[PDB]
Amino acid sequence: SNRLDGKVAIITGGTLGIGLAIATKFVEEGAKVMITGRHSDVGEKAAKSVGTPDQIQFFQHDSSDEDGWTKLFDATEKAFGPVSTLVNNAGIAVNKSVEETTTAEWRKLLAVNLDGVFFGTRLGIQRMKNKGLGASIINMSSIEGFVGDPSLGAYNASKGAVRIMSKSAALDCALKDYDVRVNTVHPGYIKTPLVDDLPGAEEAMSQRTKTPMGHIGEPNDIAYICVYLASNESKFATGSEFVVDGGYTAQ
Amino acid sequence: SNRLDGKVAIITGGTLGIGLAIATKFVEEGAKVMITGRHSDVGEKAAKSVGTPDQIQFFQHDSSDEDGWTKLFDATEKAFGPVSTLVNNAGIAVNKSVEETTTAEWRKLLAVNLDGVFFGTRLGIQRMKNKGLGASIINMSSIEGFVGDPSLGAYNASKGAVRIMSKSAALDCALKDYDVRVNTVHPGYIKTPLVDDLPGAEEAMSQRTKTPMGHIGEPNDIAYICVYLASNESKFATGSEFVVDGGYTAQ
Amino acid sequence: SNRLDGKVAIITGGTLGIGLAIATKFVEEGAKVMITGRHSDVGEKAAKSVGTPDQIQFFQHDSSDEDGWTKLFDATEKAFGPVSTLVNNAGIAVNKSVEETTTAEWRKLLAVNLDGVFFGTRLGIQRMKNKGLGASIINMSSIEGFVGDPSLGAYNASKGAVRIMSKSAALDCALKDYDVRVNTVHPGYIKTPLVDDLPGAEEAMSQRTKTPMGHIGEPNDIAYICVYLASNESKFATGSEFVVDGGYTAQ
Amino acid sequence: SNRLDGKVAIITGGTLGIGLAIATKFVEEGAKVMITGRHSDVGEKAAKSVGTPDQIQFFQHDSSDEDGWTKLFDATEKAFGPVSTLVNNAGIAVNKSVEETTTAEWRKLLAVNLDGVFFGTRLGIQRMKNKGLGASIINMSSIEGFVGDPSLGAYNASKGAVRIMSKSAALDCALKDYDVRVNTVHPGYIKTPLVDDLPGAEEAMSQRTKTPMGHIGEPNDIAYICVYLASNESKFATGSEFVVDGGYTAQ
Ligand SMILES: NC(=O)c1ccc[n+]([C@@H]2O[C@H](COP(=O)([O-])OP(=O)(O)OC[C@H]3O[C@@H](n4cnc5c(N)ncnc54)[C@H](OP(=O)(O)O)[C@@H]3O)[C@@H](O)[C@H]2O)c1
Ligand SMILES: NC(=O)c1ccc[n+]([C@@H]2O[C@H](COP(=O)([O-])OP(=O)(O)OC[C@H]3O[C@@H](n4cnc5c(N)ncnc54)[C@H](OP(=O)(O)O)[C@@H]3O)[C@@H](O)[C@H]2O)c1
Ligand SMILES: NC(=O)c1ccc[n+]([C@@H]2O[C@H](COP(=O)([O-])OP(=O)(O)OC[C@H]3O[C@@H](n4cnc5c(N)ncnc54)[C@H](OP(=O)(O)O)[C@@H]3O)[C@@H](O)[C@H]2O)c1
Ligand SMILES: NC(=O)c1ccc[n+]([C@@H]2O[C@H](COP(=O)([O-])OP(=O)(O)OC[C@H]3O[C@@H](n4cnc5c(N)ncnc54)[C@H](OP(=O)(O)O)[C@@H]3O)[C@@H](O)[C@H]2O)c1
Ligand SMILES: CC(=O)c1ccccc1
Ligand SMILES: CC(=O)c1ccccc1
Ligand SMILES: CC(=O)c1ccccc1
Ligand SMILES: CC(=O)c1ccccc1
Ligand SMILES: [Mg+2]
Ligand SMILES: [Mg+2]
Repeated sequence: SNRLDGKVAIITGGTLGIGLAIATKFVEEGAKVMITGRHSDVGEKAAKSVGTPDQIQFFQHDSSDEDGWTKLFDATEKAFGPVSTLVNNAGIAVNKSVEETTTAEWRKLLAVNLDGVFFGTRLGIQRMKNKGLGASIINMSSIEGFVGDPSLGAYNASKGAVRIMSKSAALDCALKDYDVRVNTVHPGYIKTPLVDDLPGAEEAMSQRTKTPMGHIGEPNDIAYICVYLASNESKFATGSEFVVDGGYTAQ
Repeated sequence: SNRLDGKVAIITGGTLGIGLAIATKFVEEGAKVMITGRHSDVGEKAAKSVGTPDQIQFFQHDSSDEDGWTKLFDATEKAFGPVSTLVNNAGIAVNKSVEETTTAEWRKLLAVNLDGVFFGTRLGIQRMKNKGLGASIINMSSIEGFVGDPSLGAYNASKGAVRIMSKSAALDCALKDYDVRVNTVHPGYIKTPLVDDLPGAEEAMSQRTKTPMGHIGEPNDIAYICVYLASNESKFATGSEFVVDGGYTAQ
Repeated sequence: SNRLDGKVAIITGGTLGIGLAIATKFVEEGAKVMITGRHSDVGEKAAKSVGTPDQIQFFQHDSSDEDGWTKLFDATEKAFGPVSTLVNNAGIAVNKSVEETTTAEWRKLLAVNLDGVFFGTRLGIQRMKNKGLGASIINMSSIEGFVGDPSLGAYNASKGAVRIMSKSAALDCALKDYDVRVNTVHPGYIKTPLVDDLPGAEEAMSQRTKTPMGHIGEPNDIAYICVYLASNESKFATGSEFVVDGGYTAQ
Repeated sequence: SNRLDGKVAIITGGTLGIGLAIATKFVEEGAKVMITGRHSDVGEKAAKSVGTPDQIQFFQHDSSDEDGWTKLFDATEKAFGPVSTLVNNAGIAVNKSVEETTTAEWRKLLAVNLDGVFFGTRLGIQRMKNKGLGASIINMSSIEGFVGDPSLGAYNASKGAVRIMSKSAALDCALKDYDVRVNTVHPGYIKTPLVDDLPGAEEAMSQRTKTPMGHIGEPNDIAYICVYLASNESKFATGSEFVVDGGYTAQ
């Protein structure tokens, strides 16, 4: 209760799964939220499922769309006032090794997972700095930003990039007294409707050689660390990686 | 409010500084707390300053005292019921390089910072496992568990040890379905009365080449990440390192 | 002497600085080498300065040029036989924070430092696998793949990407018994003619708060770790990061 | 050939396995070597198997024996002249979780793996500094200094300690211009006669979920990285971790 009072958050890919849970908990803690997603059908439903338009709205946007980022920030401020909090959560995966990744696949994934995060972080710093907002940028950077996976080559590239680019941004903001923190969150495997739609995926993810807890997480596991990072409770945390993975990376 | 309802926590070195702030926020969130420290004068005052004996008590103990750990767990359970949460926060520092560390200094520091954490973690697992408590062991492992400092040789050894020993414990608990999580917290420099008593220390800690934010933290910065880790909000986090350092390790 | 007997290496950006030193030591250890660079004037001079055409040749290529990679591998094999070793060393830097990076700057840097490394790694795996060559791909991934720098935002992104993408590739090659290893090398600051051309740069790099050794490295420092990684001496090393930085990242 | 000309090395636990291979390659590269071990029977045989007494000798010593360290350095200097190189390789393992580790087991393992490395590093700095030797201390710090293992609790503690204590020492030596480098080497699983004596161990170590290469290493894999680190080739490497693990930590 009240942990995000006054905050105004953008959550990319906020209409499903992890992003939707982050949105839900943000609203519960007093934030106003603009969620984005590619599909209006899904997105309007999602916003209404969380709260009323005075609490949460949807904005249709592909995070790779540089011009759309400007429109997104403007729409959010029009609805809720100046943005304090950005969660760069939108992302896609290609299930290919580096060897077998086509250049089109490479470019498509990087456009969302790397360029999109860059566009959001860059614009967020510019729009959120020097306003006394306790501003916070939270970049979703995966266990695949720490360890490789033989069949996630491009995804690994994107997540390693987000991990270290976020430190750069954190440092510049800190050094310049911008009142903007930047941190990364690194989920392990999380149960969502999309995982449920892939037969055997959860079971394979839950083997002890993968996730030592013997089961996978759930979207609220990621929501709660994001509440901490968005809140003023984490005012001394910047440039750091927050891993919530069931032990995946500990072995 | 209510984030630690029902929890029963031991916080070593809980009478001062970081430990005291962790205790204060734990009580505010509904936990019952036993704080430890070496000095009864300080410790009884500290407990009363936070709350009444039904909320928080003091137990005099040096964390290097193996036999005392058993007495501490027994006293805490007698007061509050079964322990769910342990914060291994007690620690000391020697301001010597490896080269200049005497063997007595080495042994003294390791007894508190390494043996003490081992004793607490080992006993905590045994006493807290398999009780449906949502048990959590939080080990204080420092930015000096990630980077070296030329004048903190023994301290660095102890903090690196705690960092990786905690992963071992996390994994065993996960694999055995013990319902015990183990994580480490890594503060950067934090302002306390002890720092205030060392002329020039805060200023040197606050130079941008040390802490990019240009100032040091405060005890509640560490309290809030500990609330998260003690709570069931972090039920999928185990074997991980949580850094709150003002950017120190990001550069 | 003889540590790279029989090896055939491509070194991108091999006409200057670090790349040139890697080429020089590779030839001294018995490898045949194709160096690349953008400028024929510089590149032909460089090759001849190291050895004769039976030892080392130049191929003009921008590592962002996907089609040129195919031509480079074909030219190298025509000259020297099947390629065993690839050093993805070509890279550029933009001296901008994330906030101040233009999209053109972002795309330009990623094209060389990320796409180029992807193109080389992908093609290298395909061309070098399953030939009994003891093949090795060495990706230059910087101290800026571990820590952020407030004025190297895009560079940090690229180096973090290379760091983790290389692990993916390493794992797939290992799991598939391809006889290809992939590792990253992370130089700290190294003295080159280009550094000498920036007044004050070496001095600033040599301050103890930057490089604890109080001076910067020299190109052969990076050459020697690359000899190790190219050689069969390192046949059990894959997916790892090799840092040669004067202590930069240790504090 | 000649890569360690003039060097004088102490290798603890040099009579078997990894240590013996390091000794063998050191002698081949021109170093004079004193190997240590607990058992004279084994140690004298081992030294003679590598070379003549003008190249390599044995000194009986338990690395936990603080007073014996002084005698070891004196004996080595008497035989070969001033010591330039120390490899802290002696170590033991206890196959217990943190939960199940007895205090006696804890103390025994730490005495060898942590105190012994401290004693050697401390004395090495004192004896090797400021002599123009290109001195190098190489501390064996394991993949178990990066990741936990549920049944290696005390071992993990010791290896994490060595990892970060070595950075402290590296930094102090660098900052004080001591001409001493300190680095850590982190083997994955390596085939030795002792591994061969444990039925099924190699096979379990070689499963892809453990070592992605599908086989384990051999002692010379660790010898060759130690040659690099002992040599002047690595004069800009200090405070760093060198992992040779078949991909174990990359996933
Ligand atoms: N859940 C897991 O099993 C798991 C495990 C490891 C890492 N992760 C990472 O964690 C992040 C969040 O996961 P999730 O569960 O929310 O994802 P999800 O349930 O798998 O659904 C995919 C998400 O990606 C977003 N997205 C993809 N392309 C987009 C685009 N062009 N523009 C805007 N949004 C786009 C979608 O946003 P919209 O629905 O709003 O259109 C959607 O929410 C992901 O980026 C993923 O890489 C997830
Ligand atoms: N605050 C900082 O500037 C800073 C920076 C980096 C890391 N840290 C680490 O964070 C941890 C918490 O810091 P802090 O601010 O609470 O410490 P502090 O204000 O500096 O005071 C020292 C603390 O160490 C505890 N302690 C030392 N020996 C003990 C023993 N034998 N038995 C029980 N307790 C013992 C004391 O416990 P009692 O008072 O209860 O007797 C006391 O709370 C420390 O372990 C420290 O290593 C602190
Ligand atoms: N030296 C340092 O101070 C330092 C410090 C940290 C990291 N690094 C990294 O280490 C790597 C090697 O450094 P260095 O000293 O060799 O570089 P350098 O002396 O600074 O010269 C720049 C190099 O980048 C290469 N390059 C840039 N764009 C290229 C392109 N489009 N196609 C082919 N080559 C291109 C050039 O190759 P050609 O000359 O052949 O055209 C040239 O060798 C660099 O990638 C750099 O990011 C260097
Ligand atoms: N080989 C592996 O499967 C493996 C895997 C991961 C990590 N490691 C680590 O790598 C290091 C080297 O392995 P290794 O193969 O040489 O060991 P090993 O073949 O398993 O034999 C044990 C070694 O430990 C040394 N040792 C134990 N206690 C000692 C003491 N009190 N004083 C002096 N030496 C002592 C012995 O030295 P002496 O024989 O001279 O008496 C012996 O060489 C070890 O410390 C180990 O922790 C090994
Ligand atoms: C971990 C991850 O990003 C992923 C993506 C698609 C399918 C399975 C896993
Ligand atoms: C960082 C730390 O532990 C310390 C301890 C004593 C004095 C100054 C710093
Ligand atoms: C470290 C690095 O890449 C760099 C590049 C250009 C100028 C100064 C440093
Ligand atoms: C990895 C390691 O140290 C070990 C020790 C004893 C038995 C098996 C493994
Ligand atoms: Mg792993
Ligand atoms: Mg640093």
